[PDB]
Amino acid sequence: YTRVVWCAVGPEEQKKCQQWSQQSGQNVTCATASTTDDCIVLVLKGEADALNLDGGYIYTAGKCGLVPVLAENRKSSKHSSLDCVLRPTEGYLAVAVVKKANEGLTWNSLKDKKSCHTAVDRTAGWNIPMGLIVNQTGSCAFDEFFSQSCAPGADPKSRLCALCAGDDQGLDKCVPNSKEKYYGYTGAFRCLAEDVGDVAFVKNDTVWENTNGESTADWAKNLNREDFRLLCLDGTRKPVTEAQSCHLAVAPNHAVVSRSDRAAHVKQVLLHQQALFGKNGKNCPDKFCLFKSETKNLLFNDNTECLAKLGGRPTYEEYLGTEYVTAIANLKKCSTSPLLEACAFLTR
Amino acid sequence: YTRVVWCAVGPEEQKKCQQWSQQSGQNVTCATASTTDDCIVLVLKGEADALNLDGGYIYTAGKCGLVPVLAENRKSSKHSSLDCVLRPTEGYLAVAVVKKANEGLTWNSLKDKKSCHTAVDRTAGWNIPMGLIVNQTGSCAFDEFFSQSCAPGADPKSRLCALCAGDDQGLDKCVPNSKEKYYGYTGAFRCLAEDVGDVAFVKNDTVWENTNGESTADWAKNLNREDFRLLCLDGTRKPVTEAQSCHLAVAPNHAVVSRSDRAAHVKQVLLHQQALFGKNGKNCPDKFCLFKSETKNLLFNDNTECLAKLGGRPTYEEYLGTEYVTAIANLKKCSTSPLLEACAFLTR
Ligand SMILES: *[C@@H]1O[C@H](CO)[C@@H](O[C@@H]2O[C@H](CO)[C@@H](O[C@@H]3O[C@H](CO)[C@@H](O[C@H]4O[C@H](CO)[C@@H](O)[C@H](O)[C@@H]4O)[C@H](O)[C@@H]3O)[C@H](O)[C@H]2NC(C)=O)[C@H](O)[C@H]1NC(C)=O
Ligand SMILES: *[C@@H]1O[C@H](CO)[C@@H](O[C@@H]2O[C@H](CO)[C@@H](O[C@@H]3O[C@H](CO)[C@@H](O[C@H]4O[C@H](CO)[C@@H](O)[C@H](O)[C@@H]4O)[C@H](O)[C@@H]3O)[C@H](O)[C@H]2NC(C)=O)[C@H](O)[C@H]1NC(C)=O
Ligand SMILES: *[C@@H]1O[C@H](CO)[C@@H](O[C@@H]2O[C@H](CO)[C@@H](O[C@@H]3O[C@H](CO)[C@@H](O)[C@H](O)[C@@H]3O)[C@H](O)[C@H]2NC(C)=O)[C@H](O)[C@H]1NC(C)=O
Ligand SMILES: *[C@@H]1O[C@H](CO)[C@@H](O[C@@H]2O[C@H](CO)[C@@H](O)[C@H](O)[C@H]2NC(C)=O)[C@H](O)[C@H]1NC(C)=O
Ligand SMILES: *[C@@H]1O[C@H](CO)[C@@H](O[C@@H]2O[C@H](CO)[C@@H](O)[C@H](O)[C@H]2NC(C)=O)[C@H](O)[C@H]1NC(C)=O
Ligand SMILES: *[C@@H]1O[C@H](CO)[C@@H](O)[C@H](O)[C@H]1NC(C)=O
Ligand SMILES: [Fe+3]
Ligand SMILES: [Fe+3]
Repeated sequence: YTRVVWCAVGPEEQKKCQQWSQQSGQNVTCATASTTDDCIVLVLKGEADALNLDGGYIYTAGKCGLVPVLAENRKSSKHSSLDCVLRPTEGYLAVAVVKKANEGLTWNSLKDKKSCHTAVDRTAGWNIPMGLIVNQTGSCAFDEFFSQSCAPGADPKSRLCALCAGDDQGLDKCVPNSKEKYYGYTGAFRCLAEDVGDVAFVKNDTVWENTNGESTADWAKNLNREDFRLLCLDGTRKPVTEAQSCHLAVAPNHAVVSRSDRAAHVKQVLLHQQALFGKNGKNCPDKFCLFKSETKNLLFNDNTECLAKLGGRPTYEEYLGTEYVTAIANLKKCSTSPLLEACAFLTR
Repeated sequence: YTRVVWCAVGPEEQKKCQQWSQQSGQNVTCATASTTDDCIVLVLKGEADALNLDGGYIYTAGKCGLVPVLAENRKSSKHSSLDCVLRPTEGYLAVAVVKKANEGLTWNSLKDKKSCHTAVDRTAGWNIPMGLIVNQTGSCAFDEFFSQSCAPGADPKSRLCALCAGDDQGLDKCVPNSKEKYYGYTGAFRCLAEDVGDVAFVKNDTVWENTNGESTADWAKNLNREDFRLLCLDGTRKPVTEAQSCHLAVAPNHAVVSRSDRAAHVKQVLLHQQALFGKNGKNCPDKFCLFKSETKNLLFNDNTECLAKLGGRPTYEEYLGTEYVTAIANLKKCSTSPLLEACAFLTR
């Protein structure tokens, strides 16, 4: 057991995994399934060793006995002195992004509006918002709070899989991988911009990245900041600029996970794989780059500087937080999750 | 589905039930209907899980398959050597309460007088008084025996909904919930106290708690118990102290009801929810008090110390008792209820 078996979600992520694998020298190899939940099943079964996961999926991974290995990190505003791999992890800002166009659409007016979702179970997309809606209404009927929505991974027939478009042909509509046109940070934000939904549930960084021609993608070229406002909890409406005083909650950074045994191994292999193929990687852009996927945030986020280390070797709880673990657990009192049911039965 | 969905009757029972979610972390959640019957419907459909019911509605919900789960229990009139939750439930005193000023008024002369009732189909407001009024005049014209009434739950465009005042702008008159000024125990007394009625059919407890400024409520502040008399079945009057000797019947205490498939889950969550927020609450009144209402008697009665366990999985017949059931049966021979007909076949 020297090779590291990486699970890729969907085919777009599989192509990038191939390259990584060829170029690594079989040092890192590929497994693939259609969803993140599926891939977390591969790691359990041991048809794979590791993948990078949104907090959301980490809770799940975490309940199923998997542990975090490295956390993504990105451009800070402090000590350039400290090495990226030792630079402390910041944690991203989950926001509800609307258009200034949409008059009188505050947080409290979201009732029966249209919504764009990264995916079900994800932090910014789903846990932070649906957490705060579900609690406030003291109702588990989140499935009925928005008139219509795009949350891939939700029931394809249901009204959360209304606005979801699919791929090139409109096949495999509302599947939680990149094949879905409105999937992920980017796909949800395209959704708000193309005016399919009144609000998007993505992160601060997503907005900037896809506004003011900071994006080669056709749909994001023209877009400008002032045509997008942030809903604050208290009820106010503020510009994307003021995300510090107008954000729903603080997200823990997309970590990598594995089984316990394979953690230390996976740690070493990755620290070396990123030294080779990272942003400041000898063989980047010489042969292949791991943190570049064509604004498709494949395997890792594109805004990822490196993968920093985890102080005190922490539990899924310790990493995510006691606050956000409480939030998820409550929201999850409202749903049945087969994966999370099975793991409970077979990690008692 | 860990969450327990409380069914809350009307928008004052909603505000308290909503909070209960927030301080229980969605361990408990809200559904709402206008009326108690509509709520019994939501528990049937499974759109909610449970609510607390006067024995009256427990007959209704029973006929429709719901089972009882936990009785209400108040401060004992014996030695509380046992824990409240194990202390036997004592019953409560259903009584005719007249003003003293109105001499010449007795039980024997109630005919053609105005009447106030908790609500239609309840135990103190209806099932005992009207069940006896029909008992003695050998006539099923309870719709006629009083000149007018307030009896929220009756036909809005009838005489039993004549005296009912509704809310603030007096809308939704006679709607059987706390938004109707003379709804329930409280309202039946406030009815008799604002002399819109010659009699009010409430329970012994109701008088002491609203007389001699044992209530901060403006109408109940300057009310004195010596301006009130209890009609017995001999034909005599008597003062609020002779209740044990001058009462119509002994009502079985308010219980929680749910589907048979959710009972043990509902109970577990409650027993512990009452431990956190009950009378001896870890968080009562730190965070939220389950047996204390901003208005009055919301979700539960405020005289509730704890919710007691029952005997061995009792049916609606067992918990109400073969007596109070045959008396209800005989009063319902004279008038049909939609929810009782629609369910008639489940018991037959
Ligand atoms: C919302 O998301 C955005 C990210 O997607 C955030 O905007 C970015 O802010 C970062 C802050 O780190 C910007 O990084 C810049 O990159 C330079 C690297 O060369 C930095 O260093 C320079 O400045 C000083 C010199 O004065 C020295 O440190 C050094 O010598 C160097 O020259 C810059 O200082 C700067 O940080 C990044 O460009 C921004 N991205 C975009 C697209 O504008 C934004 O903060 C997020 N908002 C919140 C509230 O979190
Ligand atoms: C009719 O209506 C009234 C309800 O509104 C009833 O009046 C209440 O009755 C009780 C007494 O039966 C009153 O409280 C009592 O106060 C005692 C101390 O002052 C309590 O403590 C004692 O009991 C136990 C003993 O084991 C211990 O806890 C303790 O050591 C102590 O000895 C009593 O337990 C008891 O609560 C109550 O204040 C009255 N309420 C009001 C608002 O006045 C009345 O009984 C009803 N009558 C009938 C027949 O139904
Ligand atoms: C909401 O409901 C849950 C019950 O579903 C409550 O917390 C859970 O229940 C008990 C507390 O009564 C906890 O168990 C206790 O912890 C120790 C240590 O493991 C255990 O050995 C004992 O059996 C003990 O009873 C349990 O840990 C806890 N479960 C989880 C997953 O946290 C909770 O109190 C309720 N919250 C509210 C706000 O009502
Ligand atoms: C990972 O792949 C690399 C080659 O791509 C291997 O790295 C070499 O390891 C040896 C001995 O362990 C070192 O002395 C060399 O410095 C490395 N070679 C180069 C060119 O850097 C490594 O063996 C592989 N590891 C695993 C676990 O598969
Ligand atoms: C569920 O939401 C409610 C508010 O809708 C949260 O409770 C409020 O938080 C404030 C903050 O100090 C507290 O003072 C009050 O208890 C609540 N507000 C009001 C108006 O009562 C509650 O904390 C939320 N639950 C979680 C897990 O965050
Ligand atoms: C009414 O009287 C009949 C007997 O004539 C009896 O079966 C029933 O229990 C009585 N109901 C009440 C409320 O007294
Ligand atoms: Fe995320
Ligand atoms: Fe009652």
